[PDB]
Amino acid sequence: SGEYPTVSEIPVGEVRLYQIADGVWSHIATQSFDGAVYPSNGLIVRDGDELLLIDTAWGAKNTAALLAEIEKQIGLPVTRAVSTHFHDDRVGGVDVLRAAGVATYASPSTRRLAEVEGNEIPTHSLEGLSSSGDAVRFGPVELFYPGAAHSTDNLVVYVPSASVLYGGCAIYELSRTSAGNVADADLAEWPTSIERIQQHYPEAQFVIPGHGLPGGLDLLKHTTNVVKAHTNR
Ligand SMILES: [Zn+2]
Ligand SMILES: [Zn+2]
Ligand SMILES: [Zn+2]
Repeated sequence: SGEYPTVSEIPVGEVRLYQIADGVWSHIATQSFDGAVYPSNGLIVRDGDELLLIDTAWGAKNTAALLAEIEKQIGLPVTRAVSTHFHDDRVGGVDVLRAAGVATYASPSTRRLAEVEGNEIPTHSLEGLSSSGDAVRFGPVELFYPGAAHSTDNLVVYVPSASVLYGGCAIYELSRTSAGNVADADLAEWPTSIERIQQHYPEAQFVIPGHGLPGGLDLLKHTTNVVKAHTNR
């Protein structure tokens, strides 16, 4: 609760946690590219007496700090992590997680793409997500493959107990009014994929983008608007 952490509050290589609801936090880290600093969010979901992590904190150093920060602020073991797509902001740091005894998971689609890209590859495979609209339970969350959007493999994560939808990088914060990196995106399918998310999680109360400030379900329509504008450039 209180003010959501921004790059302001986060020195290079450090991580802040933010409690969204009982037993649900986001993690916020920063990375430089092209002379600008960007924030990046992931999720932490309490799983009985242990923790499920969604996404790395974008690199080995940040990910080591994330674990130290969890160890300091929450004090429960991270037993499993899921990466929501193959790019380095989601899997960069997987080796760090693995060395700390976290079981790292991604879909076969993400694992294959990470391999092709020369990125870190989560060890464990998540079955049953290969077709658009597929959902699978994973402890205290549901994993959902809405179809291609920011990437062909992107997953979204819902915490049914707290009504928290984590859209990852397929969903943009309201402040982002122009598309980010779309090299790997399927612009043609992105709005349909968003429509699947909307139809599957109409009860979501909190929506967390890959980057920047949380909001509500309006972030889905906002993303659609931004992607369509880019499509029509
Ligand atoms: Zn990406
Ligand atoms: Zn294992
Ligand atoms: Zn991202």
